[PDB]
Amino acid sequence: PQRVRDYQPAMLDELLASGEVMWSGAGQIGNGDGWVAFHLADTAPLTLTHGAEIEFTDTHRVILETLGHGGAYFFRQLTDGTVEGTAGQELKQALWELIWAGWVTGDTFAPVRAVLSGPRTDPTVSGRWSALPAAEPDSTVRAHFQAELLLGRHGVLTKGAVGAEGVPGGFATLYKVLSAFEDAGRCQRGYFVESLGGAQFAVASTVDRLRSYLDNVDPERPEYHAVVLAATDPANPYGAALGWPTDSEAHRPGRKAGALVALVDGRLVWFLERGGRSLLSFGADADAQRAAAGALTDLVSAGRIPSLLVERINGVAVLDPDVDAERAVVQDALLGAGLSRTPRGLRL
Amino acid sequence: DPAVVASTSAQLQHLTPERAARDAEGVADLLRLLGPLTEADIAQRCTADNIGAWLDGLHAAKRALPVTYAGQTWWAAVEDIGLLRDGIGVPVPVGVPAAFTESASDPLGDLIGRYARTRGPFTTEQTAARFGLGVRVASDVLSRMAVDGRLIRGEFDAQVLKILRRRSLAALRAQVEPVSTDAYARFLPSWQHVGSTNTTGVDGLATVIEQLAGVPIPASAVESLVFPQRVRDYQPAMLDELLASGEVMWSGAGQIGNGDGWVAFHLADTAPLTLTHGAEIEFTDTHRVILETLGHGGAYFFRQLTDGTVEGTAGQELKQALWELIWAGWVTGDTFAPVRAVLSGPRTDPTVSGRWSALPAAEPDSTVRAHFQAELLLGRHGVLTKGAVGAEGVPGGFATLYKVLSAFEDAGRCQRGYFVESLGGAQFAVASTVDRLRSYLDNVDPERPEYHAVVLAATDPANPYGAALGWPTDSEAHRPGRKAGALVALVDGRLVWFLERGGRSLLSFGADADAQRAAAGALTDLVSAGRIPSLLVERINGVAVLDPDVDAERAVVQDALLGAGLSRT
Repeated sequence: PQRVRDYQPAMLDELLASGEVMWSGAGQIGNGDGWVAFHLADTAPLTLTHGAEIEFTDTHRVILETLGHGGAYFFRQLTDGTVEGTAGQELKQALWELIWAGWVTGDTFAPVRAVLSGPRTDPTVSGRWSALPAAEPDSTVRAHFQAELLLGRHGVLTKGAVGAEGVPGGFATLYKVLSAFEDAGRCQRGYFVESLGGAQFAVASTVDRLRSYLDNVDPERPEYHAVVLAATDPANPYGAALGWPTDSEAHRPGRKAGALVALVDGRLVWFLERGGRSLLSFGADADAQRAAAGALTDLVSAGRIPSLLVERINGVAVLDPDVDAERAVVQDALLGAGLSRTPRGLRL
Repeated sequence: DPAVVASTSAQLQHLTPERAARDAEGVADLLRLLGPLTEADIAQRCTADNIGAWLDGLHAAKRALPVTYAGQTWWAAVEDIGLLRDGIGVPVPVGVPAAFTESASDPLGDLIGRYARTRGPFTTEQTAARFGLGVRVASDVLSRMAVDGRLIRGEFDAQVLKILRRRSLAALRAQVEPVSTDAYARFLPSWQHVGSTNTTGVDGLATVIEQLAGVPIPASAVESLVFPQRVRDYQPAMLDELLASGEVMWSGAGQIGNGDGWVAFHLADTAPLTLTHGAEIEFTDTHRVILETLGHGGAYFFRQLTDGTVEGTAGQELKQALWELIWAGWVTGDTFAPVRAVLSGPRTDPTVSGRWSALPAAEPDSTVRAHFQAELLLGRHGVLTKGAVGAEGVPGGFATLYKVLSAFEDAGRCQRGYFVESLGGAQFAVASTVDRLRSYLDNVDPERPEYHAVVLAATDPANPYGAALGWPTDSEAHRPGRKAGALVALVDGRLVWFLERGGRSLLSFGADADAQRAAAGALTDLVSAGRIPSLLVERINGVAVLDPDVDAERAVVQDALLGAGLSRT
């Protein structure tokens, strides 16, 4: 909903059913949270990964061997004469374990919208469940497509982003294949971003676009554009290419699920951790926190994120008389943006 | 009082021309409600002549089963046969998943209780005679459950006792039976369009404001709790369309704090009547200035009031000098953007945006004002009562109002009957609505409640409590009232909860079983739609237990907050 100015969830299921995209989740988190990976249907076998390995009990084999030589099925037609009473709960728990490993795929995004809704016909398993096309075996073609895709996703492909991204053979194999590109000419092969200090292949056209945004040599007041981002969506250079600012010698943030990095004017001022309850101001500067706070407030008020009423910092969490300067600016910022103060120390 | 006993017992027993099973499935309900019955007894309850076919078809469909426990054969519903099996009766051999449980708390006693729930006066030996094991067992259960109030020694049926006591009352006086208090509190909301889907659009809101003319509502409650519930699809532009069109005209009356205030919408056709008088505060010079230029004028923007400078403390002192006049009730904005801003608090300049018009002169107190007020009051409440006149401001008190209402009754525009049970005894209303009031009447059946929760702001006129009914108990320190920003949640006529503010205490007041689930659900629906200005919080909940440990009274309250979700606890 951030990069598609108007997004009503019924806009997504319109694609999934049409047959142009494939969801194929491929990683499980806790309970009721996963790693989904939207592929395109034209070239699905390329961007897909090999199926994970699991225990493979017998009921799993029952779910397969029927989806295998067939197109797709409903939940009920997976097996015969089993009701939701006793065999259902074992069949379902066998299913949602088979999908997070990545062997079956819903024909729409309706179930996962529910498995997040928390335990409260059943909505958890509704649409048609299809066996998933086997990922293309690693070859030269897979390599070229992955390299071109990465170049399309990131602006300037670095040694960093290939690290956070999961590609076989490490950055060493890409540099071998991208050199073949640079020879043919589809890539610039210029030192574009300085601190990366490597070989950023990028593309001929992107550099012309990248050369803008270059800070003007004369002094000027900053623009203060605040853009809040989920800590693990590819439009987040930190943790992948730029690396984190080295602060809080022991306590370190990362690309954890559910965390928020709120970077304004490129530099990251804050970091939320696990939905509130931790704020990680990194070398704050006054009136920049104002912009990030405005960002967070418009976000919570638009409803994209569950409200944050729980706040702490590194160790100075709430009303410490030992109050520091760096903890002060955070407070003066959050109160000014209108965020509530001292509703309670805890929450059940 | 013997005569009315036969009639009610007839109605209880589903043994009248009305209330007679007229279909095949219709009897099964009658059978599970009245308990097992002999077929010949079913025949006189049904409207058909041949009842054997219905029963045997039901049995083949396994909806009701034959029974032969006593000499006479009877027909119990399959839901009771699994329980009746604990008695002398024998269950069916064929597998029936309805008989998953065989023994209840006490099966042989409970069937006696349901038996008495339908009958009136009865004798102990008669209970066992129709269906009973031993006479000693009969006198046991009677002295049993005496603490539970079941089977009180009414004449020889505790819930029936109250019904007959009521109905036997108002037999000497030629009056129909009064309506229950809970029924009235179920009636007053829908009598003002709350939850109704008829009312919508601009016409709907011009209908609502009609009957809510005189009352003052907190500015934060308006258009968040009181209007968006009546008008099914409320958009804050609509109320701006009325106000600008010259059709209604808000006029504040007293402020509660820095932000919120009382704002009381008048209809424009008859404003001079439902207008109160000025607040009679002390007047400095700048106030005389504002009231001068607005004196002979129709409206003026903020700037034109004090030609000169309006910026800085020279003019900013005039802003605060004006927003003092408005809350007093002398000037009103030609729209509802200012008051929409005042409640928003600080971060041109809003809060003086629209035109500011002097207010039409309040009608000098007279008979025609008394007449109009006595007319209007009957529109807001179903049945005017000596109570409601109290909580509402009336410049003559109930004493002088009651007099002109007598002229109304003698003219024939209102019936002086005794309509609601608990209340004073000289309440009355218009004739047409009494019919509507006669619905919602609790039928004399052991029926399970509907659990249709509803949530109102405490100052909302739809809240009967404190107006006519009166607060049910102040047995301890914490007292509830009609303070601003307080919510009153009520599943049926009786209220279960109360909130003092979005984060303040909560009153478990009723402590009823399983009703708190629906009430918490309704609170959740409001919070989700965004109606409540905040998300709900409760720290001082209960008696101010604060939930450090579990108490016996609160037991279900927490588990209910888990039921809705306790988005904050």
